[PDB]
Amino acid sequence: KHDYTNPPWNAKVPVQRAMQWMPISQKAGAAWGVDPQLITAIIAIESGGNPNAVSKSNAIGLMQLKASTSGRDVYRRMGWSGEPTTSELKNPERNISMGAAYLNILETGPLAGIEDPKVLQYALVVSYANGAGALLRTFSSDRKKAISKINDLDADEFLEHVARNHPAPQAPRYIYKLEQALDAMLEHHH
Repeated sequence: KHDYTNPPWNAKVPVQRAMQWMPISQKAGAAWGVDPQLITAIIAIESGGNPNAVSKSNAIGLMQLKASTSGRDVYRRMGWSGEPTTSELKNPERNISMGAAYLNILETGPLAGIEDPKVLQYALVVSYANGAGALLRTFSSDRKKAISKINDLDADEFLEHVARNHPAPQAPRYIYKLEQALDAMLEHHH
C-alpha cells in the first residue's frame, strides 16, 4: 500500500495563508452547504493560499479549478453556457465560490448516499483530488453497490481502503494532509 504519510507535511504556513481567505470561504460555504474548514484545507493543500497558482495543466487559483472541466461543471450546474476564463479563476472570490459549488456537486451527485459525515469528508477530498469515478470504481463497477460498500466502513477503514486500493498514491495522501490541515486549524479560533 501507499506510504501516504511520507514525507511529513507541515500545515502551519499553508493553513495560515488559506485562513486569510476565510471570510470568503464562510460565505461560500454557507451558500453551497459546504464546511468552510473543508474549503480552507483544500485551499491550503491545492495552492497553499496562493491566488495566482497555475498548474502544468492550467488548473487555476486558490482551489485549483480547471476551466474546461470542474469550471465547466459548475457553469452547467448553474445553467450557464460556456466556462470561466483564466482571469476570472484568478479572482479569489469567484475561485472559492466555484470550489464550494464543485464540492456541493460531488456531494449531491456521485457521492450522494454516504451516511457518515466524516467518511463523506474523506470521500470529498479524495474525489476532488483524483476523481469520484475512480474512487467509486475502487469499490464496485456500479455506483449503487459502491456506495453501499462505502457505507459499511468507518473513517479509518475508508482511509485504509484508499491506501491499499486506489491507483493514485496522492489519494490517501490527500486525507493525511487534510487531517494535518484540520489540526492546524485548531489554532485558529477563526
